[PDB]
Amino acid sequence: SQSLCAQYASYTGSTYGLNNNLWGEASGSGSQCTYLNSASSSSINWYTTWTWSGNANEVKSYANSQLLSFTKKYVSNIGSIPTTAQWSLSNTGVNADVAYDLFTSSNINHVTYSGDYELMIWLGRYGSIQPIGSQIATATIAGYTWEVWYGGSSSQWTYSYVASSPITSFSGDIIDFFHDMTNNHGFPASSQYLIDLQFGTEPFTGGPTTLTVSSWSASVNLD
Repeated sequence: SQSLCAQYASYTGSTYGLNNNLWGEASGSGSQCTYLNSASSSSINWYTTWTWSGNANEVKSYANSQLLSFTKKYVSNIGSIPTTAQWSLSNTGVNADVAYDLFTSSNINHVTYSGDYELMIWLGRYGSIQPIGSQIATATIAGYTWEVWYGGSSSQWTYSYVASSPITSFSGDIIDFFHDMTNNHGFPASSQYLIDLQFGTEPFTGGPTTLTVSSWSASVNLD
């Protein structure tokens, strides 16, 4: 039932971590704590409460649960990345996304907070915020239709798959998004290690609001 309120307060479980991760706090005024409900080998259940004001265009944080227990492999060598997210947001009158964040790198010892590539999956978008880059496609994946956004620079390309209306109860295989990137956008799966897998929320402004993640899970399975 632990409380993570400091800027970088974290919990390290056997399989999952939880991070308050107020990385952009200097960008505005407010407050945010993240709370472990429970963590097991099967899943993690948590919530985060926040109020942020100022610099409407700057992300203030990315509180997240994180899969700690997986081997870094080339994306081409990953058979499946099954994941589930069951969540709700108590106050929708905010500017925020609710999103998976993944990074890949050719360098297996790359910092895990960025990469050569970034894949985000926005399960929920509140307020007229948009991913990095521009929308370049639409795709049907995991039984839903996504706007496919792409942008960044040479040092990091970000693919964002964006749900129109919130998917508060999600199950899918993240590898299908990688496949989409590989088959349709030339993503170099066989020379990029999956180095990070998180789920959480990027607040811009609004609140108080609470994101409750009653259940989150992921694993990275080899063939």
